[PDB]
Amino acid sequence: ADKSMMAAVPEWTITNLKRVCNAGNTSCTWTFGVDTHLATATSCTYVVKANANASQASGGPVTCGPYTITSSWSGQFGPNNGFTTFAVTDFSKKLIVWPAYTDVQVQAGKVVSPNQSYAPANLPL
Amino acid sequence: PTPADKSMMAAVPEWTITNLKRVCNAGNTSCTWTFGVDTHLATATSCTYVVKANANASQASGGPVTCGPYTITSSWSGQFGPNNGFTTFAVTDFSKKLIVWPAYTDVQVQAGKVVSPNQSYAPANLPLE
Repeated sequence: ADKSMMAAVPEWTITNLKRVCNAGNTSCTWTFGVDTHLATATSCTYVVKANANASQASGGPVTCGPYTITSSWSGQFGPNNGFTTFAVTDFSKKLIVWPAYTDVQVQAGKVVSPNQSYAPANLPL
Repeated sequence: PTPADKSMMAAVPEWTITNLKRVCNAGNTSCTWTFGVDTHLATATSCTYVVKANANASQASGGPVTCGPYTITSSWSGQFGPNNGFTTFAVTDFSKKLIVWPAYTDVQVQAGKVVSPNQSYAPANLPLE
């Protein structure tokens, strides 16, 4: 009866992800790859800017390869639990994933390890 | 040595979003979304989620709103043009550290139509403390 929106494809792996913010936290640069395991991986540089707290700001849309990427941060669970969610959409495939990283994971500017993978969903555009 | 890549998909039944609809007021300054969240492990939770704006509440980000065990936010994107507008919810169960992102096109929900069949989504782990 229900319709699963999960696509029958390999999980997309977000590779070598890191966040580096400048001294004033007015710019944060996220760098990562998107490896679908079905095509050449795409390297992404994704810059978010704000007058203050760029680490908390919503970003995009940015186009990287076949992907349209946005992001948003949530402090809904308090500051120890802040986390950023990306929306990574391949319009041509009508597929989307939402990689979500806590501030704890990224705050030192070190690469997140292990790389994390996510099951894409169909977006019936 | 390098740890193997890690799937964030939890080994749980997909959460089904039931009877989803959106009703907006005449001026589109407030939209009320109603739906259930059925995890298949407990009675489904009936939710009411209101998004307000000075204009275009159907395009506005909303939340956080608490509905039972869930914390819900939403955002809208017209990145692909207005015919392809779509809303994405973030539905988190903090206690379980699980999150899903149901996403509905503007076509699906226009005029208060109920989305059918009900759509299900695989939750991801969110490594909160």
